[PDB]
Amino acid sequence: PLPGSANSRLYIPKTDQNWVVVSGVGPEDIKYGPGWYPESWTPEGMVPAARAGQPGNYAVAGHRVAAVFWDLDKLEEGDELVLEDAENFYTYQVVESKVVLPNAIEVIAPDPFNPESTEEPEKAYLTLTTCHPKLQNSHRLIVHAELVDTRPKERGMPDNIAHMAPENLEH
Amino acid sequence: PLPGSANSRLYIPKTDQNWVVVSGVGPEDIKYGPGWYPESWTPEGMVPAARAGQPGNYAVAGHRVAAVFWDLDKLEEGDELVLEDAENFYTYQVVESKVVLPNAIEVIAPDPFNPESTEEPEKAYLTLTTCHPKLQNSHRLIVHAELVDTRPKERGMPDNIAHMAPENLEH
Ligand SMILES: [Cl-]
Ligand SMILES: [Cl-]
Ligand code: NA
Ligand code: NA
Ligand code: NA
Repeated sequence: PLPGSANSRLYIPKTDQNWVVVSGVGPEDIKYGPGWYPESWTPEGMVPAARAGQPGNYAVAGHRVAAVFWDLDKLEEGDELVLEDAENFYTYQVVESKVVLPNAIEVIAPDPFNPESTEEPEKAYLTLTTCHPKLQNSHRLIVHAELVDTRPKERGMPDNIAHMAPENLEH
Repeated sequence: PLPGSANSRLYIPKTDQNWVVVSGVGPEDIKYGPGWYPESWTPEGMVPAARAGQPGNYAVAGHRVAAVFWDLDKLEEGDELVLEDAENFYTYQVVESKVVLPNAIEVIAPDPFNPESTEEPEKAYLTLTTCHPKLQNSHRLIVHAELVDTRPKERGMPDNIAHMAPENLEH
């Protein structure tokens, strides 16, 4: 440790894109690609967010730009998103695409479908957020997806993303 | 919001260096510069870390490399570090430089001088962490500094860092 943190990768077969997901959603964090919201919203205050694959809501912000989330509007219910940590590929399936106002901070609650809850989450979600409409920032386009598969990396890379090679996740 | 986070800048007059500090201390977070540990260690588990200037321990990891923390060993008690958020320049003064083992996670506790505490911190620290010795990772070089001044940015940039211009913190 010091530091002991890992990063994740995100793959989207539908748009044929993938990124390393950095931590944080500040301007410098997401300048070049998507970032993970380190905290989830609850009525009682902000709490540490789910790590990749874990119960809660792993939420990712990315700019509405060519190399990042321009095409998030193309995702439909059923579509697969894969989140990779050091150990596993986690396959999530899109359950909802919606448009919200920028103050709908509910969408990054541990359970975005029960944001007023104060109990521990039991379901693992992935949430993608970007600016909406295209060439505006009046709103946010939100994609929520639910964990459907956990594949240990020992078993190799899922076929749907096997062509998505790195150039170069843990220290 | 969505996202509503900000980033910070870190200035070190002694070595004449400055960076935008990103969120997170994963390999992708700190590939090109220093990053903020999003969570502080406590005996009862990880808790959200201090934001810039705030009670707790704002801790920053940086590689022991030329453009980042190579020269952290040159810092001495009394030396100034400035942390900038959207509103203020926060001047911390180095109180301790030490070498620890890699698993000394205590150094990122909200009060690194009383890591077993389970109380709310009252003092604002800044901690820098890097690999030690040079060209090794057997140890970590730790600099802890304590908040001595909060200057609203409306008053202009302190003389000691006024020459340290950006090329280009909030969304
Ligand atoms: Cl549009
Ligand atoms: Cl050395
Ligand atoms: Na990224
Ligand atoms: Na980051
Ligand atoms: Na940085």
